[PDB]
Amino acid sequence: TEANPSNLNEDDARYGFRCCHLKNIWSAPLPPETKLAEEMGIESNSIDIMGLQAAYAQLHTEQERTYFMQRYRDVISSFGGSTSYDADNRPLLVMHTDFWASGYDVDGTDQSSLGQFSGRVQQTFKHSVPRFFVPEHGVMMTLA
Amino acid sequence: TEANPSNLNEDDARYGFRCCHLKNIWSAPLPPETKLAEEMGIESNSIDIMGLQAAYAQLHTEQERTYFMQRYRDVISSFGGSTSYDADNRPLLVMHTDFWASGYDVDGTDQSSLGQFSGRVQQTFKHSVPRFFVPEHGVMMTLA
Repeated sequence: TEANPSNLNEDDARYGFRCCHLKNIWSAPLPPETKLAEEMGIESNSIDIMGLQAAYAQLHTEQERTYFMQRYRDVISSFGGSTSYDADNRPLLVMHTDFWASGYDVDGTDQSSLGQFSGRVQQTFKHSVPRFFVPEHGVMMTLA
Repeated sequence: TEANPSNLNEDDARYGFRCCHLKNIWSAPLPPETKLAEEMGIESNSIDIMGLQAAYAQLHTEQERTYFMQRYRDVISSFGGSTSYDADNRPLLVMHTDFWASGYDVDGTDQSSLGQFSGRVQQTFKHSVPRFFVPEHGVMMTLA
């Protein structure tokens, strides 16, 4: 929530924010506040089995939310409904491309560099956005 | 309007005159003397709406001229007429070619140059003038 580009720090402002590593077991853990146990109160000597039933149901709603419905839009999708991008002010994703960056090695050829190599990665790529209709004034930003 | 090659300065005489950068917003501005307002006198308390009408018309001729008819030949074209190249003594353009100059990179291969590159631009090109009839003695100059 920085208010001005001037509230950003050296690195961020010049290179952009940092993003998440590709997903793996250690970089895609369940949200840190994930419940590991759900307590349910009980009268000194008895337990309301009907309440216990509700308790679970309630928990279920809580979990679903924590695990994958943390964003309003996703909760509404949960019900089988939908939301315009104006509903939560989300930028509209118009096109997403992804590709691997490969290249070649350069062979060292002098007395000491003979048998050495330097990797030069150089990948060509196309990123094409199909004719899009702009309903209101604004910006079309493309990032990498 | 230099009179003799000897009136030219070091750089010009050896390398040729300088030309305009490719056209862009900052290198193709409307001629510096472009009108930003056109005044029209008016009697102390009234304005001749008929004059105002003429005033605009007159302005229009002035603008058209400033914007794109600064050369005699272009004004005459404006009327849907034409002018020989002898009319304003303009050199006759016989052929105009244009192309991009690309090349390749040379890979550095020794201990310190390994992983370095040097751009060698080398472009082949054809410039062909179709059989032209020379009506009077003169010169056929080709420049780049």
